[PDB]
Amino acid sequence: STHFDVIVVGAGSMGMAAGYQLAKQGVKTLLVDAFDPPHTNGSHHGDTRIIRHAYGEGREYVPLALRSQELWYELEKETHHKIFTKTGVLVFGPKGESAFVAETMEAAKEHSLTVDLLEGDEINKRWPGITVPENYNAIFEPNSGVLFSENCIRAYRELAEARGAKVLTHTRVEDFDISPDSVKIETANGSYTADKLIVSMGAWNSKLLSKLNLDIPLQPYRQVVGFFESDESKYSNDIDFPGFMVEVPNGIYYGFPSFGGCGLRLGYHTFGQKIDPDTINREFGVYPEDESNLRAFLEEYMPGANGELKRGAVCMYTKTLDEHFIIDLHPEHSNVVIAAGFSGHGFKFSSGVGEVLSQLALTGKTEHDISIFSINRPALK
Ligand SMILES: Cc1cc2nc3c(=O)[nH]c(=O)nc-3n(C[C@H](O)[C@H](O)[C@H](O)COP(=O)(O)OP(=O)(O)OC[C@H]3O[C@@H](n4cnc5c(N)ncnc54)[C@H](O)[C@@H]3O)c2cc1C
Ligand SMILES: [Cl-]
Repeated sequence: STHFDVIVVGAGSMGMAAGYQLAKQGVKTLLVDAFDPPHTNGSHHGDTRIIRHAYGEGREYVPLALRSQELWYELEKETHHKIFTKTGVLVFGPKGESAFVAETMEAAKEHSLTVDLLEGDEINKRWPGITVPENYNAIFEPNSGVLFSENCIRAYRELAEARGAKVLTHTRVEDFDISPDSVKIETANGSYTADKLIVSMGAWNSKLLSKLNLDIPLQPYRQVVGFFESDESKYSNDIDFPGFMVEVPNGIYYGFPSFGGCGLRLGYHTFGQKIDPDTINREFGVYPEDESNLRAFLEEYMPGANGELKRGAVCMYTKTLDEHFIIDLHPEHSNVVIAAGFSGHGFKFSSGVGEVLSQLALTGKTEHDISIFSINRPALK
């Protein structure tokens, strides 16, 4: 007997922001999740996420990051959970040998972002704790920083519920029935209908979009993150150790200063195990790689951070072939909105994406172009 204006399937990073957008406008909204978000089975746990603005992956990302950033400052104001801490973000790599660093430096120049440029010994003088060869260069964004992604979800959820959004937890959606006039979901806990549907199931999008007759290659990856006891006089946020995303010989790594004395957190970005989200092994340390790829970085470039392993999390990316997101209406149903394929770099945009989703759902359009996220683009395959 339960008919909603909008149903959101998957109330994680994207879905919970979308639900908050909709509920804020008095849209009667049901959010359905396989768990009880924020949880540790998806792509949003491990405590912290980088947001940075000098986004070389495409010009369209730059305004989405800056809008997202403003929206995270707004969410900070609205809630008692902590959202954002402005640690700055350091990008470094070997000079002339890093398309990532080069593209980062261009987007900054091209969008007039405020940034510092440094190189070689300057990097280690500015942040003791960093040890790079004298041939490395860097670009520091002083105004970006670190999101607390689980708090962001919890905040969006509390605020959506306050305005009347319903969240059906521990309920896996199993199928979809889409008419021109409604949408329907089927679950072990019952069926629900609405005018509009947003689909944002994170890694499970790779198995479940076929239920909507779509065939999009989406590869989920096993991505671990470890938290290490650290020299606080070098890696503490309080001494301006930055968040970072850097390129070295064996690939790209990301990480976070120590907050509250808890330990530097680090992740290896360019490698992960190909997995299925239902059979992923979420134990940190089951492959020797989990800890060794991270120590290999630490001992070379951040040796005072290479302490006892305090904790590891196992999390998931869901890549498209072009590593761009998919944000678009279903091509055969204008009442179904798809958010998928965030490719290991979506969380920072999740506030802005929630806004864009809520617009697609309510109007079939959004205020700025979004064509690089087209579900009909050919490089998706
Ligand atoms: C280790 C790691 C570090 C990262 N670091 C960064 C970073 O520093 N900066 C950054 O921008 N991004 C980062 N990312 C990526 C970012 O976290 C993801 O791109 C983003 O969270 C994707 O959000 P989502 O809503 O698609 O998925 P999720 O937040 O996982 O949400 C999808 C939801 O769908 C639910 N669901 C699944 N199946 C069903 C079903 N059948 N029925 C109902 N519900 C279902 C799941 O329970 C889940 O809650 C990182 C990711 C990882 C794994
Ligand atoms: Cl992802």
